[PDB]
Amino acid sequence: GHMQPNNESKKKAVKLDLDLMKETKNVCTTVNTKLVGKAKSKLNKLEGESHKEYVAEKTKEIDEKNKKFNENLVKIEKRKKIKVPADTGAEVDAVDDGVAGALSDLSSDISAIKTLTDDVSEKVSENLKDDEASATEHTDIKEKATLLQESCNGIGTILDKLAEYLNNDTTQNIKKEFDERKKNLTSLKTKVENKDEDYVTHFRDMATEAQNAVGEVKKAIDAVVAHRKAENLDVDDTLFSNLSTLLDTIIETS
Repeated sequence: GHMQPNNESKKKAVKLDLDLMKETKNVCTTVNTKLVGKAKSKLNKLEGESHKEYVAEKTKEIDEKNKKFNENLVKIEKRKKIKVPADTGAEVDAVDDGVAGALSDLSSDISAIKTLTDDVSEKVSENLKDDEASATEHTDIKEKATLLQESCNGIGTILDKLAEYLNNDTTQNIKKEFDERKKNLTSLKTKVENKDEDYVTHFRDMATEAQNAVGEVKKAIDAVVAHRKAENLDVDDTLFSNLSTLLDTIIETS
């Protein structure tokens, strides 16, 4: 072994990195498609001629990032097939070292797509009247609530798979908390959809709930990062950094 402490630990570690990346990219692909849709749909709220430059440039960035994100899928789906165990030569798919940079791609494209769509949402607000702009906030609040729900569903699934590797009291507390909080935020997300309820305040509470739950998951991630580092197992802090920060970026709801 050069970077192989033990193959048993390898497959477990790889399973984590695979499930974590998998659920994250599943969320990202969903987020991208939903936000690209939202962005283009809200580009239809602008006057038109007045913002034709804006619509063009932003559509350009969308298409550029779509081709980039769509090739990145084919990139993050890559595995290196290695021989495990080394004796028999059994074919195992390992995520690969380059995937850290691949997450750096993803995180860049996804953070941009969000901020791009956020820009669109702002520009709608300035094209619209105070009343209509407030309805635009209502519109943001709904989609950002949805974005938060989307991310939290994925986050919970990641947490589940993560909690398998380091099934301990700590991950259980986090998972209990996350489950409670998940029921809470799912209820609040439903309240946020009704303008007759104070969707703004419900969003704020829901967001705070999410931050609590997410904070605990983030803490669980760190604990598992530390756990593998503690035994000199395959962990790249930078990989988890891109992951956790993109996690923060998707859950960050403008």
